[PDB]
Amino acid sequence: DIPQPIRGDKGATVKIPRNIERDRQNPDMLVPPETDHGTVSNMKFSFSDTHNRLEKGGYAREVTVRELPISENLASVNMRLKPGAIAELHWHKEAEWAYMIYGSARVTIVDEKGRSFIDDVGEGDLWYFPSGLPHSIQALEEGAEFLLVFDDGSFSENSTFQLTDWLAHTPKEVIAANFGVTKEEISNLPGKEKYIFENQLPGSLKDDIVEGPNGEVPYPFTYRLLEQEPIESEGGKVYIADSTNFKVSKTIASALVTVEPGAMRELHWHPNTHEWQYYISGKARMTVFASDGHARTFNYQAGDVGYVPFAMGHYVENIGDEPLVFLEIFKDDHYADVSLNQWLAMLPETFVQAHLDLGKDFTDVLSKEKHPVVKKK
Amino acid sequence: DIPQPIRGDKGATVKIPRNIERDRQNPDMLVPPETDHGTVSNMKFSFSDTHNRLEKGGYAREVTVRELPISENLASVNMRLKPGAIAELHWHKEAEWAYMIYGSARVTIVDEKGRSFIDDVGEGDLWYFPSGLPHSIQALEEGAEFLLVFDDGSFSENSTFQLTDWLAHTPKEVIAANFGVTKEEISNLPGKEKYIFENQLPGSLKDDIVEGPNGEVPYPFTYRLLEQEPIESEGGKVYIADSTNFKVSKTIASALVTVEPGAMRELHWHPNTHEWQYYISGKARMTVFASDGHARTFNYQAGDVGYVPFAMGHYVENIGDEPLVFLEIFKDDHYADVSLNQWLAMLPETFVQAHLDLGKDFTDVLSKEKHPVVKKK
Amino acid sequence: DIPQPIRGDKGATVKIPRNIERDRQNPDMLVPPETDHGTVSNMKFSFSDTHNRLEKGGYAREVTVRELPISENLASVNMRLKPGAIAELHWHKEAEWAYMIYGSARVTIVDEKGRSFIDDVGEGDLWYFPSGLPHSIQALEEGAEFLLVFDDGSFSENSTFQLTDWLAHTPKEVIAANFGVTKEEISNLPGKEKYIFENQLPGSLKDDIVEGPNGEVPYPFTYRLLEQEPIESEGGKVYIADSTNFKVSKTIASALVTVEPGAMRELHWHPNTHEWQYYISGKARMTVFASDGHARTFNYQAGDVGYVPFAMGHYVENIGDEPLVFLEIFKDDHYADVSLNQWLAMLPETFVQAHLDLGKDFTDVLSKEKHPVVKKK
Amino acid sequence: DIPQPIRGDKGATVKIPRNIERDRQNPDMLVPPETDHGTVSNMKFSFSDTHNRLEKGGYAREVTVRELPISENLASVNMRLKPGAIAELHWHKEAEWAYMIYGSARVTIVDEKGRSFIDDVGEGDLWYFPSGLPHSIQALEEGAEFLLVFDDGSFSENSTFQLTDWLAHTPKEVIAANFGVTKEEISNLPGKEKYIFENQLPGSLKDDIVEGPNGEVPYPFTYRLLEQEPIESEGGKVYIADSTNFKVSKTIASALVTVEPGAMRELHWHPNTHEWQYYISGKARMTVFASDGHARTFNYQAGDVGYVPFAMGHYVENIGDEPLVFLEIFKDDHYADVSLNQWLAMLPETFVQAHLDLGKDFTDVLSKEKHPVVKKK
Amino acid sequence: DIPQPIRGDKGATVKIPRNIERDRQNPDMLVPPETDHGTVSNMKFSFSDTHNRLEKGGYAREVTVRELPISENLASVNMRLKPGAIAELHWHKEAEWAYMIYGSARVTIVDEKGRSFIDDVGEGDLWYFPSGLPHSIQALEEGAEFLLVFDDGSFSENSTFQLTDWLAHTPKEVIAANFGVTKEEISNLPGKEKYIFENQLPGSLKDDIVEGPNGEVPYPFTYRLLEQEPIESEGGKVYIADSTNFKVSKTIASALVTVEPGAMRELHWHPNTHEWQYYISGKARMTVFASDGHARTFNYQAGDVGYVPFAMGHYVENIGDEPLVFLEIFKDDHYADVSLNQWLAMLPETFVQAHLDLGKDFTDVLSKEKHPVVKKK
Ligand SMILES: [Mn+2]
Ligand SMILES: [Mn+2]
Ligand SMILES: [Mn+2]
Ligand SMILES: [Mn+2]
Ligand SMILES: [Mn+2]
Ligand SMILES: [Mn+2]
Ligand SMILES: [Mn+2]
Ligand SMILES: [Mn+2]
Ligand SMILES: [Mn+2]
Ligand SMILES: [Mn+2]
Repeated sequence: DIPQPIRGDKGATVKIPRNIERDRQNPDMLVPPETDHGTVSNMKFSFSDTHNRLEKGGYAREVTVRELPISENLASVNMRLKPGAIAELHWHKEAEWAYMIYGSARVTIVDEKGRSFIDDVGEGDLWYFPSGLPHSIQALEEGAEFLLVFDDGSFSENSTFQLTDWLAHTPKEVIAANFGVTKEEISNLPGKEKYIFENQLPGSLKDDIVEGPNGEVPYPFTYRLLEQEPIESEGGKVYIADSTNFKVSKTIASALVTVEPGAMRELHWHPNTHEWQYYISGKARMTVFASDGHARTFNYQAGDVGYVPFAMGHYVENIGDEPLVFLEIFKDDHYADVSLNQWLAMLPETFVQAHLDLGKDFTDVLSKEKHPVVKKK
Repeated sequence: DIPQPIRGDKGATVKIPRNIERDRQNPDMLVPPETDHGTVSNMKFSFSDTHNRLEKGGYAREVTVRELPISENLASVNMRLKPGAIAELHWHKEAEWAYMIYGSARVTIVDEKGRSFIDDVGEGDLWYFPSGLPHSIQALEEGAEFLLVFDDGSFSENSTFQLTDWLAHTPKEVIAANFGVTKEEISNLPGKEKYIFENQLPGSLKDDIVEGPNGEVPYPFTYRLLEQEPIESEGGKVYIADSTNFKVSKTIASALVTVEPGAMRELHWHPNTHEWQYYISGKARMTVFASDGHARTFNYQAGDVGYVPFAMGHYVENIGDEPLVFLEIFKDDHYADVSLNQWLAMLPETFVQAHLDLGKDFTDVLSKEKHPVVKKK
Repeated sequence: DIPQPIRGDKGATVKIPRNIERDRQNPDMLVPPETDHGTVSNMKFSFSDTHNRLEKGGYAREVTVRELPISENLASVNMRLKPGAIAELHWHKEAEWAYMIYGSARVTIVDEKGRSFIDDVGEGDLWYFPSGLPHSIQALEEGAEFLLVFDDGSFSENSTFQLTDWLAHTPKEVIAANFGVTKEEISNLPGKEKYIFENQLPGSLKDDIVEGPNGEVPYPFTYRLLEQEPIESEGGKVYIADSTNFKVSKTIASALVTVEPGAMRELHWHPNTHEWQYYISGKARMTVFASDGHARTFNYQAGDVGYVPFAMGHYVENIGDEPLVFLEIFKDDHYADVSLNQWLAMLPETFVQAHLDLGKDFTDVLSKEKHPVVKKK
Repeated sequence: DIPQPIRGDKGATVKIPRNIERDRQNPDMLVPPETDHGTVSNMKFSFSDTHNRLEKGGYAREVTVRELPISENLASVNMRLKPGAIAELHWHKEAEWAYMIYGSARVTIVDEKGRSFIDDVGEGDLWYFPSGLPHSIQALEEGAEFLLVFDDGSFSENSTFQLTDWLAHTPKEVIAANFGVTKEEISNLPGKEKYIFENQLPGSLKDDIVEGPNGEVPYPFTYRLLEQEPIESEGGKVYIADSTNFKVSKTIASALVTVEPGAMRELHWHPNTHEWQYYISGKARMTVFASDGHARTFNYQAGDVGYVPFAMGHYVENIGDEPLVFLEIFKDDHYADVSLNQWLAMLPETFVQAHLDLGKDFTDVLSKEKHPVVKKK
Repeated sequence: DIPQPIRGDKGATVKIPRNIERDRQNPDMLVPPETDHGTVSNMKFSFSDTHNRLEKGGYAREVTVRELPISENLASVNMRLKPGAIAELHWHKEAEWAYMIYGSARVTIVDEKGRSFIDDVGEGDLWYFPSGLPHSIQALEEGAEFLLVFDDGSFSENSTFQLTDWLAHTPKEVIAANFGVTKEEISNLPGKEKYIFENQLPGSLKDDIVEGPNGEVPYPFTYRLLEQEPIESEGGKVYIADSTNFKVSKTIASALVTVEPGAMRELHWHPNTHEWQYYISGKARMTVFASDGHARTFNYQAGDVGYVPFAMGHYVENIGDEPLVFLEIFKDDHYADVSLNQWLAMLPETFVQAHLDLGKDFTDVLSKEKHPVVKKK
């Protein structure tokens, strides 16, 4: 049918030309809970509503502070590579964090002591490249599509330095002097950046490993998130990766969350920092509790970025038949949450009762174990 | 079918879960012109992607700097009233400008000399309420749905002062003293705001006109935009309303633009200030030329807000079968544009030729008359 | 007695060491109306709580953004001169506005065309010196104590340029060259500023008038506020001085307000800009209505600066036996207010009734004439 | 008598209506040392000059950047609870630090691992609640009045999240799903926040301790400041509590200072960060030395907040007959000071003499041991 | 010889490697007047110390806020064109003001009503192009070198929109539709900007004038500054051009100043706004008096930009044998100054004497006529 912003005796039919397909995706925005109140900033933006930069060998589109202004500390890139295609050797002002959603890829990175790291990354794997360290991505046989997160919301063209772009704007005589070659031996250098470019598939990973006088890097730059044992509860799983287990990831803590049909990520908040969200599949709604009687509900599905400012109360409820899969991202050295249930469960029962105007029949259902995802009884 | 971000040999199929209905609405974002280049801020946001505040008698949803951060100087409200329903007497820090898209309404406003203005507004009419002057809107027999524009992008709950809210937070003894009544005579005052509320239809407009010791207001607060003679050209019309014809509208200049199927709003820019857009019906694309090799194309349809920062080059092309109807809004005392065609038409032909690397065959097609909307030959 | 923050069954006795004399001055702050709600910035500061700069011949103390941070656009100086004492010839980045509260003084000012203005100012007179134009103040036989207002809240030592300070930090050879004199003829120039200094009383004003080749100034720099006919109403008078009557005062509009015992400055707001207040004598309370259910009541007496941010609702009620005398100051070319009474009086009565949930018995007491000050019936 | 701003031959009698009781409290502001010079921001504000929020069971008033703009990093709340009364379970964006000035209270706090801490706090005890961790305060038999300090000067209503407010703006169906209950079992939930509310006295502390599967917290959230051995010197004591002894207090370092009649907190500065002051009882003056010939003297008594910007020179002298008791507060993991005496005492004597233009008769009185508080010889 | 920073018994020889040629150009910076005191921002920058952008047909180098951070409101370009060479048709966010120092040029500009202006400009002529209006410059037979001033200090690549750059980043199909041509008829359009490009000399100015349906522009865009009668005084001339005589120049007021050897621009200040300076030839020193005992002397010669913040006291003294020629630039609709001499000359003589501690022998030399430039008696 045709949705209308009516809730009981409130609201009215839309009477001007309108976007029906969007209203359908936003049932809880066109028809908000009656508990929503006050000005709350937009916490929702679709990658689908951004310009897609297409190159020979793939593409990349971004969600930044310029699209989603609440997220000042974090931005993201959706990047795709065809098989063998290269994200040209480069470096960033920001640290880079990544989730491999589709395919596989080979990454290189050399650190500030000349030590190198070359590894293959598959679906559910992460990498984290500390700011300023140069790296690359090349897709294997299947290609690769992955989500990148940068720890500055301002990420732009000015955040990225490209190998060939550097050389293109360096005097030919300097380059020649820097390397001990003639200017002729380097006249074939590219005139502009490459960015993404087609290439033959690499060979085996062991034939690529470069030996060096400086040692192996002390900590790997990749992590196998789905090979960990997840916090498994009633209606889903949660895999955490922060600087306590994925050592190099000092500025990005993360959790992959799976919410079964009829389940929810429980009511909680984060006592450490802002949450940045990516919705990989499924459909959700979330209400952000913004303090002082302010609360706003947003709708989410695949391709959406979401956001919860520091310490605001929230939940994320699956409102579809598929499983709901999303990322929670935090610019911090650690994951942390406080569970509404567990909090209240560890207080004297009559104290909780005096607060809530409810009886023993409520407090008996509180649990002292944190269940991040719960199935509807 | 199923769109893919491919243009010739560039781009690739999307491989992760995605928003197909959005990709379909954004053909030129998923598959951008090859002429687009560089970082350009988001200039596009749908009212459909905002929380709708539903009340008994209507609703109101907003697009502000918190949704669309490029637009710092201007925000907007989509407001709907059921028949007889009242937008409670109130005032703003911002000036308010409005387009009646559907229905009709009665407005009141009293100015700083105690003079009052009560008028009815119909489809295609505007009003403009200078900052701080109190006003109201009540819908007539058909109801009313209209677009409001406020001349600060920061518009929020803190921009609006409500009659009953004031009285609710004023000591009862003060109110009584202020009016010369007992506290009992006013115990029935509402405890909270009304905002929007159901009410009986007003009677005739002449029975509402209040006579006063202070005179009629020197300039009306409403304007009949569609009763003007429009600049009519090949593929559409343009009705302008700025402070030169709609006198009270010192901070908002505006034009209603109609672009027939197969036509476009020509390549132009605005030498005075930023453009803010509302897409009433139809489907468009626009490329914003951002200087220094930066350009980004956006897609638009009914319910979308658009934006062109000061002096950036643009056009707006109808890409559908319906007519394209949009508003151009400027926070200024005047409308102004420079036409790429007319500009070049008023320069020596060989000068233009030396610039463009083209011949007499091009310059012969330039016109010295400004045609804001052109049909594709 | 000893005040306590108790209102009915709310609040409690203070139990820690406390400032009793302050609590006594703040009855409505220690015990706020029950209608006050939410965070509202401090709108109250006493000159008594500022460092007094004492010089031979007088003193000067200031209230600025650094004391009262809400007032970003306006600051003030309380300045005192003993008889004959001079506020050393100087100039400011800010425009200067002044109320002579006590005594009399002679002012000089020379404008950008070399034209001079020398006049005497008495109690209730004003002056306004446009930014950057040099001026002086010298107290007559009685001395002089007056309030200065500068149209930047940031006013500081860096706002003021002093005649002798300039010459003290200009090379002696330059000064000599500038004037056509020897360095010896100027060795007696002061080594530091004077700021305020003792001096003999001037003679008659006519013997001081300097004739020049450039004409009289087109508009006087002083104004006799109390010689105007005031808007006189039931419980007080109001004398306005803005750029419409006091021509040179382009950036400062002002009103002297007198509220008799048992009267109030009515419920109103200002649709143009922020209000800055100085309480000359008497005792007041005011509630600032800050929108969205925010309101805070402040207490005022002689020596206090007050403030009402743009468009916020307020009233000012005399809560003492003496008359209440205060200044309302606006950084604008004009005074403007909207009266709650007059506003509602110029709307259809049943409309007002539908808003307020009250009957004909209320609307009959509304008046279409603006009475800025009302006596309690 | 009646104070006047006269110092020798400087200054003059006040001639306009004035605040005598304030002038009396500010002897060194109305009549500043002759050594004071230049623009120095206000470093003084009384809680008495703030709006007191009264609730059933107590009250709370605040001093923030909006009252005292120099203190951007720190704000404070004066909070009072009647016996048994509860500061409703809540959490903050800021870390919270507290001094129990009067009475006693029970606090709860649950940390990010589900571990709980319930303890009683008495006069001279502190607590520190890290940002985002939920907590409560309930007053015991005597009630409780205490000073809270938050490590952001911007503290406002938007800093606090309340248990019942969250639930009031969360969809009833979500809450029910989150807990595994029917909507009926929770229809009695409060509709608005509680904030502070009357309640029966708790029982014994041991009967409240909640056991849990997660362990005891690794570090207590309270500290017995007055049970420490203080740095005792001639004219007073100083008890320090920073993150080196009160482990959890990472963002707040503090010292309780006692200055006997005729003594002073010596001339010193802080090489680490800004100082924030609360004057619990007694009367002081302090001169802040602001560099480059800038210095301003302020007066303090019970209820005043004071402030010394990073590294500025100061002393705090008791100017009354009672003992002077104040708090020094630093947003840092450690307390640190540099003593003018000890500094000079550890330099070669002739070096110090060459600097000060004084002899062996001065340097002989320097001491190498830091005496924070000295009695006037 | 070899300069040293010694003044009497102050300073010392430089002992580290140093820039001798710079020290020689800065006698009053290496050896400042003894009257200079305190922190004053840099007010001096040489175009010689900026990167020169060289193109086929000329060059252009800039001084902006990024070079000279005090000048936030104004920036400048030094631009050179070889004979016949074109500054490609373009437009700016900023208004543009220009002084033709060498050669001659033809300018075009079309305004917002389609009206065109084509004129030739010679040495000492100005033009002013209002923001956003498109224009061009082409050098005549002699070439042309001129100073451009833009009324935003932030001027950068993002301030300029270029004709060919626009078309290069506009879809070919849009351009074709916009003009009514095939895509083939426009395949020769340039792929990148031109910026500056070689070209044949134009013919006569009358053969270039384009007639149009819209009328002549109401006010010319050029001005013959040196054909005016200058304010001629003892040691030099001053030609003013502001919006009172050069009508279109609403945002830029200007004066060309000539100071003979042994003369100076007198001690004065500007009561309206900041001064921006360009030193065309000669050598100067200036002391900026910054208030509150702050003053700093700077040295200037050909190619230097100088700056005096609003209302600061200054003079500009020729310290060389050639005449000194500089521009004074103000972002305002009018030129205005206050003369130290004339100011004091229009005050009662004994008043001036009481201020300065000097006698009739001084005041007798004051003049009531403003002489902007004075020769050393
Ligand atoms: Mn990267
Ligand atoms: Mn979360
Ligand atoms: Mn409105
Ligand atoms: Mn446009
Ligand atoms: Mn002054
Ligand atoms: Mn007012
Ligand atoms: Mn708390
Ligand atoms: Mn200290
Ligand atoms: Mn230009
Ligand atoms: Mn000047």
